Amino acid sequence: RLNIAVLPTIAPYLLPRVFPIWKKELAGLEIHVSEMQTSRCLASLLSGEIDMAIIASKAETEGLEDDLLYYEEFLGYVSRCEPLFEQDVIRTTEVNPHRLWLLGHCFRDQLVRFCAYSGGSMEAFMRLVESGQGITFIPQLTVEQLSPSQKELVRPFGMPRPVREVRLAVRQDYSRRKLREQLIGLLRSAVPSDMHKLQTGQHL
Amino acid sequence: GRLNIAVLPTIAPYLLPRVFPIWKKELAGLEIHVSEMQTSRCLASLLSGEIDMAIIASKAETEGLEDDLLYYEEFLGYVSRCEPLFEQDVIRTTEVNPHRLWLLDEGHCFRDQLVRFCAYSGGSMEAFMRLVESGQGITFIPQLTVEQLSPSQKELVRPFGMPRPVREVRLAVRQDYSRRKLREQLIGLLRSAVPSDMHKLQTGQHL
Repeated sequence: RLNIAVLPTIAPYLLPRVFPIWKKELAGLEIHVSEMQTSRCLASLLSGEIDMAIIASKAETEGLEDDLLYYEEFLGYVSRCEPLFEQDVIRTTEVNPHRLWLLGHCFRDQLVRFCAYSGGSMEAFMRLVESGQGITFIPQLTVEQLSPSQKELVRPFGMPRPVREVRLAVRQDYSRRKLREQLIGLLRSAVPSDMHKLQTGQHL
Repeated sequence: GRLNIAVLPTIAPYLLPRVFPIWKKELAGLEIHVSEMQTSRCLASLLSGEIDMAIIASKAETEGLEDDLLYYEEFLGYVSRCEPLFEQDVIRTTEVNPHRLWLLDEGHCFRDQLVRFCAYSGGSMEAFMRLVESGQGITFIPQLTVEQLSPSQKELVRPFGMPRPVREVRLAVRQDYSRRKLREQLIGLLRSAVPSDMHKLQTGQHL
């Protein structure tokens, strides 16, 4: 049995894709997902309670390697009552500070960088925008798991458009290493190929 | 004024979007901060003094906490196309198998009310709803959610068999507090933010 870990910002979008692959390509191994924050993921890889983690960054912590899986682009999610609804692309510096939502843990880190509700959860903000009040950002992978009436309510970023990088982070002192290779290959296989090679116009 | 309301993850995404537009108007000039938090942490923060009120899922239960009733919220099945329950128009409480079910582990009033009334731990609400949409498993969900669902999501809900289970949203604060004038404003207001049908326990409703 192995135990993979995942961040709330990736889990609900990746997992629905990956689970079937775990049944076919591996064959019955007691795998289970465990949702956890980016900071606790790392600490738990070190502590030994967890064996593997799909995280949003590199580790940069002794005793942890981290191999890259794929790239996932941030996109604007702009509510109906905004002046941005008219534009077809998010100008990085034409937004309003008194209506954006964000989560400390990898989502604000990349977005607040250039930019009354803390401890949030993706869906809540995503719904506020659907309601017609505010803006929030979203991982590209998610936009296609939206109803058609939902999808019209997204807008791409303007080049150079910001992007995060999902990666699988593990501890150097790992026993079954054979697997780390297997799992890495499957996870990259879980998402389409089109967002695996950094194209022109992506600068973190 | 600098009230701090708390909400559970199972209420925040459904109730909050309702209140905020209403909260801009009636409570004019108040620097509020809403914060998603567990029910146990809610109470633990009610006592410490960092937050004044919590929209919670049960009675307050524990000396020093009052709780006024807000509303009642019914659970519904959320069943994937590849489940055998899709065939029924209602979930018989005891015709489901625990090999394709998901839930918010063993804590908080999604599990608190359901395992009592019944691999993926440390769960997250949204993850379960989308996973079922993919075609793998079942999870149950508070009625309020269904009101924000498109036609394709809505097609794959199946209610509970009567008596249908229901949880109880309430507003909880510690007595030692000045602005009761406001707190009340809040109880009636939150009640006003939601549809009318969820104020009176209807017929075929339990807990």
